[PDB]
Amino acid sequence: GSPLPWCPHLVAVCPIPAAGLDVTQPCGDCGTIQENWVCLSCYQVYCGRYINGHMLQHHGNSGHPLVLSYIDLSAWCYYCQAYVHHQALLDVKNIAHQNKF
Ligand SMILES: O=C(O)CCc1nc2ccccc2nc1OCc1ccccn1
Ligand SMILES: [Zn+2]
Ligand SMILES: [Zn+2]
Ligand SMILES: [Zn+2]
Repeated sequence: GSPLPWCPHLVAVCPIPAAGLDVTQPCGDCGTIQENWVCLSCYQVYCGRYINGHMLQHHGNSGHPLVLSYIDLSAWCYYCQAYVHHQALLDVKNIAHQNKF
């Protein structure tokens, strides 16, 4: 198995844009449609580590901790190096779910 039930970076999760989420939004750097994530601090979208690693780059240059997968709606913390699930993430996950499915 399960994600962590809490992490010390949940405090950095910011309010969801009224625009909502677009789970088909491409990577802001390379334009790939594959394995994208959305940053739960600034809501920029960048690709996963198995494509071009742009979300990892975003974490490195911003320090933003938590990102949500447009594949499976899991949330990853780059500081804790673990998946995290908590009530503080349910609204953003559900918005993504509604857009995706
Ligand atoms: O891709 C990112 O930038 C962050 C998420 C993530 N981090 C990793 C770090 C080291 C090894 C494998 C990883 N695999 C990762 O995500 C895999 C994945 C892909 C799709 C849905 C859920 N999880
Ligand atoms: Zn990319
Ligand atoms: Zn960010
Ligand atoms: Zn964390």
